[PDB]
Amino acid sequence: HWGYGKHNGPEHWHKDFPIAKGERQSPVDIDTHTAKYDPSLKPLSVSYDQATSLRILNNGHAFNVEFDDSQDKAVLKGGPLDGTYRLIQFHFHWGSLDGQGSEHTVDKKKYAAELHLVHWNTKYGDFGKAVQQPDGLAVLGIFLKVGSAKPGLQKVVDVLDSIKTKGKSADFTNFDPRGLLPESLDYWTYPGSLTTPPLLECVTWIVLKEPISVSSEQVLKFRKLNFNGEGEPEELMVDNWRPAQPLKNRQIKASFK
Ligand SMILES: [Zn+2]
Repeated sequence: HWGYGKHNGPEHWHKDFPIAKGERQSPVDIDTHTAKYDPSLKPLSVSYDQATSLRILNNGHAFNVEFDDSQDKAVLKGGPLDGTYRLIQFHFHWGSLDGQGSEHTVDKKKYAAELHLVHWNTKYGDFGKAVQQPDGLAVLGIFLKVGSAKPGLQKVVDVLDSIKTKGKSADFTNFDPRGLLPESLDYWTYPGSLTTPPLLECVTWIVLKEPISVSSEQVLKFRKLNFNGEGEPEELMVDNWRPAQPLKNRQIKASFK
């Protein structure tokens, strides 16, 4: 029964998930002045042309857009990564107000939301095995700011009414995740964790420098989702973000000067 409330939020997670206080937890603040440019980091290779979206699910903490990950259809490679990482799902974290919502921060700045495109290392055969490995996952993190609408997001926004409450799913085929990517793929990278329980320390984080813009109407629709199931007391799905964790013995690397 973890969540984001006063009684079960991030500050409580360590009681069930002691790794919450571990050595490579996420998110973190990205101090831009202290990140080191690593000229040997390769451009990212985002290969989403053959992506097969399947479904959208309200899981009680976010909504996941799920993909067919039984073949190499939508993959991430390059950058800091060795090998091939398959897209399994994406989801967002967002706030109750435009001035908060992101998990990572940049020089302590919070964005309105943050997109996580979750990928697993094919050498481990499935997602459940991958999360047990220190190089099991690669998560592409993209900040959202409120301004102009993002046309490539609208198909997501419009289905949200069909998955208002926990446990609801809807068919969500033919969605192209390339419509959520900013122009630049410049990034920061560091080793970290899942930002929700079980908080496993299996993620190579790749956080893009350039945010995408979404409209006030689009983010407002995120905030009309519910944490609860249908016929349970309505609790708006807002502020589903974990705050920055200690960096500890990690260095954040930048792909760009
Ligand atoms: Zn996430």
